[PDB]
Amino acid sequence: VEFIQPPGSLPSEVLHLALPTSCRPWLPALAWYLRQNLLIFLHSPKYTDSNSRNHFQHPLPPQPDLDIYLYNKPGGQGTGGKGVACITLAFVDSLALWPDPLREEEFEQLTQVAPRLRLDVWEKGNISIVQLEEKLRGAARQALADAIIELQLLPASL
Repeated sequence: VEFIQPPGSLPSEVLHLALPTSCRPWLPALAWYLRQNLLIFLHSPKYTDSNSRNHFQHPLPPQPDLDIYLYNKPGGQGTGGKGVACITLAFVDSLALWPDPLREEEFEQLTQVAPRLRLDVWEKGNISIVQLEEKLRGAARQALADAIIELQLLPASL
């Protein structure tokens, strides 16, 4: 774990994601959706480690909970490289203190991407940070859309 993680230099440059303020009231639920929607190719930061020190270093205090994100190295035929990290992202300008319809033609306003979402990882080489950033943007947008469809469209009865 520490081979790819530079414990002194925690980040591999920062990544801040800006979310619409309209999603502020339901901040924690979104997190769960994110904590779900990210786990497509992301893998849990769990190993044969009966200690938090053996687990990947997390330069992000909890908002016992929380975890990090691990990405396997992509590549294969043609383009390739060695990429591994431990991303411990958080939302800041704290969801612990946290517990009319909208039109269609005026949509994409709530889906446009006021709490920011800071992200920092420990890069291990060939990562193509632009691809990871756009993947993060898309995943966050999908998770927010899922949370919206669950919060407001679902409870309506026929």
